[PDB]
Amino acid sequence: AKLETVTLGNIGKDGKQTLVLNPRGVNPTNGVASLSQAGAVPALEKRVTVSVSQPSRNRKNYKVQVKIQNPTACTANGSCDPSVTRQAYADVTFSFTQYSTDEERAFVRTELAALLASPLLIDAIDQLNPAY
Amino acid sequence: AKLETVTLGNIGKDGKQTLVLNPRGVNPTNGVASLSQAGAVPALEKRVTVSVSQPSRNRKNYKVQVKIQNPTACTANGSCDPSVTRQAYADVTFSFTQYSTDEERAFVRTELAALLASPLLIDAIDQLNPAY
Amino acid sequence: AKLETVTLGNIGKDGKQTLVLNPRGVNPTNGVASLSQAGAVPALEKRVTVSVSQPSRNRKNYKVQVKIQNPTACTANGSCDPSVTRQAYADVTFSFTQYSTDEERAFVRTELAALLASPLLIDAIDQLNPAY
Amino acid sequence: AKLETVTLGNIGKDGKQTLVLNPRGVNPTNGVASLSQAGAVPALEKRVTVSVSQPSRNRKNYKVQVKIQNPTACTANGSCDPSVTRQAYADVTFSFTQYSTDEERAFVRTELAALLASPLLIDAIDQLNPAY
Amino acid sequence: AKLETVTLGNIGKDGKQTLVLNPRGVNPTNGVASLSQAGAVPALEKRVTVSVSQPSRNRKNYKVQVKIQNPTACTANGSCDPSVTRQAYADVTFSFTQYSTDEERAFVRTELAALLASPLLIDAIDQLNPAY
Amino acid sequence: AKLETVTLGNIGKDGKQTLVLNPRGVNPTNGVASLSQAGAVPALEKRVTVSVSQPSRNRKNYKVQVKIQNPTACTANGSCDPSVTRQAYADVTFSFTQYSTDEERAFVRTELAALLASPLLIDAIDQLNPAY
Repeated sequence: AKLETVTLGNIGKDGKQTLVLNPRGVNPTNGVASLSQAGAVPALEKRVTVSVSQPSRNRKNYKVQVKIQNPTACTANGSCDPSVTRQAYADVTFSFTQYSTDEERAFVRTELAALLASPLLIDAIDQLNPAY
Repeated sequence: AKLETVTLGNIGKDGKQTLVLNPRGVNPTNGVASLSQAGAVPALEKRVTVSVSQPSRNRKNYKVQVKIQNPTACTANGSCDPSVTRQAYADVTFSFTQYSTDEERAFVRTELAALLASPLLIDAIDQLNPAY
Repeated sequence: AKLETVTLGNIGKDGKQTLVLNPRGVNPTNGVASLSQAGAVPALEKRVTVSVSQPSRNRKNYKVQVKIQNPTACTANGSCDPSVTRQAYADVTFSFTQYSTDEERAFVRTELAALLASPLLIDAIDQLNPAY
Repeated sequence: AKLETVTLGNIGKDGKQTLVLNPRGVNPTNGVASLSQAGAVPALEKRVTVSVSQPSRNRKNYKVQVKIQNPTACTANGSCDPSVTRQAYADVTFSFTQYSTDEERAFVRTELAALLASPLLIDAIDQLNPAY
Repeated sequence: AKLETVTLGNIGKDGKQTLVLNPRGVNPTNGVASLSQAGAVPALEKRVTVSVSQPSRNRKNYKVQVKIQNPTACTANGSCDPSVTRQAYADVTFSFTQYSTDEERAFVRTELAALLASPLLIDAIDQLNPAY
Repeated sequence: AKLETVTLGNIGKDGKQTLVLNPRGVNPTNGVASLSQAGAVPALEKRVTVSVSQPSRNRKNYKVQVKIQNPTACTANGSCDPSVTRQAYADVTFSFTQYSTDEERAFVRTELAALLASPLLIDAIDQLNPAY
């Protein structure tokens, strides 16, 4: 769709946070859309990127992929410009066949959304302990 | 957490569907837990897999990855039994720092859950048209 | 112009058919806008694509090209996912001079549309017999 | 069909122009039909060429291709015999499957004729601005 | 933002002119978008080009540049086809630091926008006499 | 014209700011006039520079160029005197032919002035979004 200003609500550990994301355009060389967290500094802000690809010479399957990049900063030692100390990464990859149905696509989409909130993935992500 | 029988609700194109995935145990060689929707034939059934890796000697980053595999079948292309005709793939990969905070991790978790429901990603996944 | 939903009417062998083509966005890498007849499966759908390129360092000629791709399917023996058996292709290529006049361009444009309806081109395309 | 004298009406940017094209024979070496703008001079005249080909050693499909070439002249540069300053080019190529149906063929034919009159292709050809 | 058709009003020496500029696409090699006022002959028409940067490995500091190229031609010399004799050129280059805030950025913009209308720059651009 | 004290109004992101730039003389070696916004510390202050050409024997094409340099500083790191951390750069270059007309020159001038306020440049400069 249009690269609008998206606002994700009910986010965070508590679920009472929000995150505002203004559009950042596409990259006409990479063919990848990007948008960034509504923050002052481009270096400090989190970003997410979405891309869809037509089939080609490698494989003739459709593939869409989103990336997330959330850095964090410190102020006490540089006391002037906060610098990034560590980052947090996220990357998905969807791949459907040329004969994939519309419903097949949405099912895998909400399955991931619901799978991101299941008790199993809570300790898999936040406490980082596997299924046992 | 514990490998119980997870049931995802509010799933599908409509958003009023459900998918049940009973546990199938862990694979202590691959280090991947796996669980699948209970189906007759092993090839036909839906499946998802979760895995976490501690920082080894090669790379000192934490990495957790979940995969989704939804096949589709037909009862009339092979005029006796059902054959798998097409596939649908999904897999995410998160990677946080050794000094990463607990809340940072959950933020990337709910951000992806909400990002999978934003109007923009609907057309990226369901209609497969980039942001324009 | 703007990437609108284009609808060609009074189309077909009889000339009393219609074809609806919704926009599907642009591809900033290929430099091609594309739009397709709205269908469930991407492989089944009809498609048309328009592209213009300005004269660069390679060649100092203007060139605009539209492609047409109409597949056909079968609902039998598979009766689950219809498969595309054969296709029908169309591709034009216009190239005018950098100093070409506005009127020159439209004349070649309406000439092609009118030439597509001349008695001669009907039997060249529909009856597949050369001029003899 | 027969190589008759075709006359395209309702032509040009204005839309109330006409163009008369007498038959010009075929090219018995290239196997391509040709016909030319009704006028005194062979160099000055606009021309179009139509060709249909049976399947052979390269590919076992069918291909029909028409070209349009409209040059333009000036009298003052040589004040005696007008010389061509620039040209205007048009080239289509249709290719249907060996198993193609009659109705499919005309459908791709009228689609291009109607596509040549849709607002979108007007600004792509006359103002040379892509779909946006 | 998105490449729409922008129309500048209150323009020119008089201040009672207007200029309409349709989009002309991107250059995936140069990474620069371009758009031009719709004119009869492509050579005579005005055009302007916009380009920004994105986070890569070479330089993380941003640079944005817009170019203006307004040519003019003469017709009465050969009564064949008017030729472009001279142009008028303009290019800006903004470059902000990686840690630059949005509010800082707009200030440099409106400073330049207002500076283009200040009495001092009036005589530097229109009358071509220096500040002394 | 003469280097007076220029004051730009209706400036900034909001459009409700103003910027005063007092003259700071000419550069008799570089042949470039310069003037700057009167600020406390000379490094922190904004500045702009204007330069043209004059009739000499080397090349007979005129060139006028304006540059903008708006830096920004941070004070809290050395707890003594703020240092400049980042700048914002802008430079245009106009170049008209020896036979250029007065009216042609203003056209390129107001086109650039209006083009910096067009929706296309809105995301190109402030949001650093390409035309796509």
